[PDB]
Amino acid sequence: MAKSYPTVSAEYSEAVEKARQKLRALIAEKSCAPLMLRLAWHSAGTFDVSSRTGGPFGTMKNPAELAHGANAGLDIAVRLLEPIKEEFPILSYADFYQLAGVVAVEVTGGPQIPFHPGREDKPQPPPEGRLPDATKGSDHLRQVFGKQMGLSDQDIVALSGGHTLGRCHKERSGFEGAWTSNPLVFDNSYFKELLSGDKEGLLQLPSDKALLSDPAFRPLVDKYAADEKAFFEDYKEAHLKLSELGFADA
Ligand code: HEM
Ligand code: NA
Repeated sequence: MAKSYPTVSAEYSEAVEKARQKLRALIAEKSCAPLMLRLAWHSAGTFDVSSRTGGPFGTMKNPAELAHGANAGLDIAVRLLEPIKEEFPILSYADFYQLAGVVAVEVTGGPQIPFHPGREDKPQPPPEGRLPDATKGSDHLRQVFGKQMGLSDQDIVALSGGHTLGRCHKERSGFEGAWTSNPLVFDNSYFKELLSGDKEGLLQLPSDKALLSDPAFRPLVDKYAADEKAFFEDYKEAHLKLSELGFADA
């Protein structure tokens, strides 16, 4: 009961649904779901509960947030979606980019994540530097996901499984390569590749590897590697919370 969702007009709700359908077509047709998940996650993951700044409030449209080092390449995502956004002026960018993240998981075979409309577009981006550093470990993950975002250790491990989609690019993050052999399929392969150790053709970041040595994260890796259904359930709950940080709080 931690949420009290706002009431939106019937027209707002109709625009959400029509935009959802257009996003499902575009994201599938252009094979860009991993980029769109990263767009939604980088939009939301800047929330800091202590100041209630950041979070999924549309600020990735702002060129100054697009210029953050961690957001290299997301300008492509923003531009690819703008022709659809122009057809739905009633929608906030905040809702629109979180809807894109939800659709990205759906169209790649993942769980159906609930979506509640009504986020406001806020004028100021968060400061740069809130998002997790791929070179750091478990203490840093708990500081970012836990002390800033308010998310649980389970959420950290489940959300790291978003790396079942897509890849790193040398000109964006500077890392290069995919975590899985099927980077357009949302499944639990990420955790299986982590457990098997490194292999030719695939990438693991130090932040991925921190999940394996931590005594609280590791049992969750084990669980998700063995049980895709449990991974999908926990991923769904964690993505929902992430997509609503700072939004509709009771
Ligand atoms: C746990 C800490 C995390 C770190 C350190 C991290 C870091 C990174 C880095 C360095 C890249 C490469 C970007 C590029 O070069 O294009 C990346 C890509 C990606 N990240 Fe994360 N990430 C984390 C968590 C997450 C979460 C929570 C999600 C969503 C649930 C996510 C989804 C993705 C996806 C889908 C890609 C591929 C993007 C593409 O293929 O264009 N990651 N991440
Ligand atoms: Na995959």
